[PDB]
Amino acid sequence: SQYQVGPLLGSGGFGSVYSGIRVSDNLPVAIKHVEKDRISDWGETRVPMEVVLLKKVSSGFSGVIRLLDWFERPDSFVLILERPEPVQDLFDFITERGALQEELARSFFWQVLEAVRHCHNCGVLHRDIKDENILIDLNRGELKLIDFGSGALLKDTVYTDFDGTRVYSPPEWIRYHRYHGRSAAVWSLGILLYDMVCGDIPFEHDEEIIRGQVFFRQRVSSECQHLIRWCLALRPSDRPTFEEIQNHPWMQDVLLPQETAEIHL
Ligand SMILES: O=c1c(O)c(-c2ccc(O)c(O)c2)oc2cc(O)cc(O)c12
Repeated sequence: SQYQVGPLLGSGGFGSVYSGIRVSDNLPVAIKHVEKDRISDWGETRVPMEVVLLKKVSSGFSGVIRLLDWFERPDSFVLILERPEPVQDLFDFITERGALQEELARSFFWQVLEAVRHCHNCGVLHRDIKDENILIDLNRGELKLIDFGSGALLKDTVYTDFDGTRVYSPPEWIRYHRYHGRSAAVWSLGILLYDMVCGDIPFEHDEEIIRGQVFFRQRVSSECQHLIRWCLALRPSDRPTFEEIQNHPWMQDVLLPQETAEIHL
């Protein structure tokens, strides 16, 4: 009654997400439904961890989707979220346009880095960083992180649980069912960057992940290749920090989001 429901944006392991409008001020929103029995992790009154995590990051402005409100139903939780318009997720974007120019990929990747740092600084680990979980505000050139349904509170001890996307998961998970948050995040960022500049992910099978050998199907600069291979180092301790990523030569002279939209969008 407080929101006007529109068409279904998408569904999957995360639940069902509808387009909507806040009747109060015609604010475009996204309405996400999550069935309770399909929830594995809870936090605190007890709610999905997703709600806990979103609240920890929804303060201030950032490249993270904002949680505006939420409700509890008998068999589900309903999430009212920010909705950019016009919008397109990075997966569909790369699908339509193919591999992105490095200038565009630099801008996008930088914004993802800023958003991930924001989460970590707020005590939140996303655990499912990938193209499908990134929205593009096509007019402003701003990227937003979505779907914290597989995330966790950030800790410095080892994780033994994972329900993110396998082809983005690090070799230490595939092999030992153990990983640490930051180093595992950096791996997925390596997969993401490759996806941006090559138009597809580098590894499909478990053994390809374990081997960690990167082949470039597209013309990619030596500096970008180096950063990717660095992020995808087999030993977690050999992976760069976020600081080392953003101070990498390939990450210099990033375009502002608005410049990015004007030139590329
Ligand atoms: O605006 C959108 C939105 O906020 C989300 C979203 C947010 C948080 C979640 O936890 C989640 O699973 C999805 O999905 C979308 C999917 C689309 O195709 C288009 C959109 O505009 C949105």
